[PDB]
Amino acid sequence: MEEEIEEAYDLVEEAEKTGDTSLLKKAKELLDKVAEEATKSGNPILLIRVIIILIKIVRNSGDPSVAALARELLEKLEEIAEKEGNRFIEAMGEALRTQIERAL
Amino acid sequence: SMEEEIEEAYDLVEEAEKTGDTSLLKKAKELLDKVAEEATKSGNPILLIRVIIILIKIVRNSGDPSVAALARELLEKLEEIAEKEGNRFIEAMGEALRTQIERAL
Ligand SMILES: c1ccc2[nH]ccc2c1
Repeated sequence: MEEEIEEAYDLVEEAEKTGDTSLLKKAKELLDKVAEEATKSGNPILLIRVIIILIKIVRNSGDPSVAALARELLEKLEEIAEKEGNRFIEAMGEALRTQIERAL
Repeated sequence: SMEEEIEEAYDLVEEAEKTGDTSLLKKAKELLDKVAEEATKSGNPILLIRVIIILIKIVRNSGDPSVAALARELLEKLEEIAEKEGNRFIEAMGEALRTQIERAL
């Protein structure tokens, strides 16, 4: 899913530079598919990548529903980190939680 | 080697904060000095991130300026890796950790 996540990041940047919201629509379709695979495989690193792009979207638009989705995925990430006993992923999750709130 | 030492450093900071024994913070910073140098040579961004996370924890519990100075030096090294690799996700994780450093008292 490396190709899709990098393309999604690219489209988020192009959408903000051009104002073409159809590109943000496409980016979000890519992000949904990556999120679905991350959640189905319990992959915290993929989730972190999705969350990072969602935060970018929230900075650019202030969309509360995108913020809500990012918070949803952060809870899922913290669940995986606690399940696996990885305190560092847990701390990253908390550092990203701060970034969501400051982006609103 | 490095991962074990990192886990021990994190453990010692938790033990220091649990007991109030600041000599364990000292030992953790010693371990982190050694690992920070190893992880910089490995080029492994995860290991750098783990070390920075523990340094942030120590700054909050002690305020030690030299600990914060090391965290900033490693955040610079982490950003160089991100640039070299074209990895915007490492860049974003570095920025998120830098916000935490800049908000310590
Ligand atoms: C991001 C942050 C911390 C981490 N610890 C192990 C993997 C990993 C990824």
